[PDB]
Amino acid sequence: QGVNIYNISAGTSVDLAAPVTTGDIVTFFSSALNLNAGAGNPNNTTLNLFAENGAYLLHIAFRLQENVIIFNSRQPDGPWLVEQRVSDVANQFAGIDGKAMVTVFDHGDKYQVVINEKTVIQYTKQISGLTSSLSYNATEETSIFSTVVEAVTYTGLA
Amino acid sequence: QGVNIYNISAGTSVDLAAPVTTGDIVTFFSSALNLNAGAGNPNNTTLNLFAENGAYLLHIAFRLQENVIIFNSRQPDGPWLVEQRVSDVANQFAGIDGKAMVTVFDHGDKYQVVINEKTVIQYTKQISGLTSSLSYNATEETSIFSTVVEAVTYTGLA
Repeated sequence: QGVNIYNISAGTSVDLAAPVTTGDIVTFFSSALNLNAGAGNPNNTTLNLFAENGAYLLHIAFRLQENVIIFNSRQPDGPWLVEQRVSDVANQFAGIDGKAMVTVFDHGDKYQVVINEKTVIQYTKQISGLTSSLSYNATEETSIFSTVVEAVTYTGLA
Repeated sequence: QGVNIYNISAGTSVDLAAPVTTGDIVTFFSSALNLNAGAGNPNNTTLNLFAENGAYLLHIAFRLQENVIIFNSRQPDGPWLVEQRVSDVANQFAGIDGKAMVTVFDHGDKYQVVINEKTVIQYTKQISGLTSSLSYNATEETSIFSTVVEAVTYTGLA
């Protein structure tokens, strides 16, 4: 039913005009894909889906030094739960250069992450609720994504 | 469930790797928005959703000379059915410049077109079926969209 667009600059967090609940979609667009980027410490780039209460419903990190994409969750004041790891970054982004896009479907119990056209994980949710906040911080000056990441949310799909 | 990406150059028509049936989504991205474009004859820009049989499930035209966005349908060898018109183009694209995006939801009986974040029409379907082809032709050298239009399809949503 609805389509929202957001310009998320590296380091920001935009509150959603409409929350991404079950059945909904959210895609992150990067007009750059720097996989040569220097040493990140630790997450060269993270993309998060928060709850109204700062709870990390999902944490998507990109670590080039560890050549791995990390997936996790955490209560607002709690500790990082059980990680997850998909190995070999560049190989997930193969297919498209110069740009990239990360799609996160919300299937109620699980978050399906898809990089470009390839599903990278069917991540089972640790924490729960509905996403009301997004974030895109480069935990070390060499984001594998462009200085700005567009974000489109397809909500009201139900 | 699935995410497909397509680079549709002005004048082309890409066959979908997966068809956009009911419940599915398809968004067109233009990295340019030329609303100053010259006289178009007649549709400065059209975006179509076809059936395997060349049937136009939906025709989205942009006419700057007529300052109107047209919506229609036609059998492969049939005539243009009952048109539809949303007036004042520039006003639909307000909100975002330099770029633009046209989203078409498929609600079985109706196609909801959304330009950027604004729903422009809840178009009731004349013809039926499922889309297997897309097209983006500039019916006169001054497309209001960039020379290339990315297209992302969110299918397998069911």
